[PDB]
Amino acid sequence: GAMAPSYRVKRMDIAKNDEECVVNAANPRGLPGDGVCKAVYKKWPESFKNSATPVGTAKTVMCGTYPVIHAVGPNFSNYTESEGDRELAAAYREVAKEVTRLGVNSVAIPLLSTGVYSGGKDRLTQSLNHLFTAMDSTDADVVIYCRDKEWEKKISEAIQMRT
Ligand SMILES: [Cl-]
Ligand SMILES: [Cl-]
Ligand SMILES: [Cl-]
Repeated sequence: GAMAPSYRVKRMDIAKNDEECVVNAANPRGLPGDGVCKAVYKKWPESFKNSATPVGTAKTVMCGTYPVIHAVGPNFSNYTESEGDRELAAAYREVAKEVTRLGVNSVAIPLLSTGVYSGGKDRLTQSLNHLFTAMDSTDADVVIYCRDKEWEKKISEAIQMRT
């Protein structure tokens, strides 16, 4: 575990993280995809061997000894708000189980379902609150990765608010 488990946010490519493992915002078919998933494919292509997994689940594949946790958030284009919210919560619960099983002291994590799976809606608060619900009981240092300057400020404020 980390000595004083923390949350932090950084505005940079998650493929350049400084943590002991990475969460990929994956598609269910294990395809290279785009956004986070394509950066993750370029950096850790060996981790896409048998990475296909259903919506609401996470599947870990090693790249060398570096764990890539493929977490499949719902595409809100296809899911109802209600079912999508349930599957987004579930994907983060499965990430917490994997992070725990792996025994890592730190994890790099993107906000699931906030990009091309957002169904055109701002889901910063929805996705971050599900991330907190899952990860609060883990003792890994969590480093959240984003690309937008205004998102960085809002994520930082939400972390600081809980103290
Ligand atoms: Cl960068
Ligand atoms: Cl997404
Ligand atoms: Cl972002």
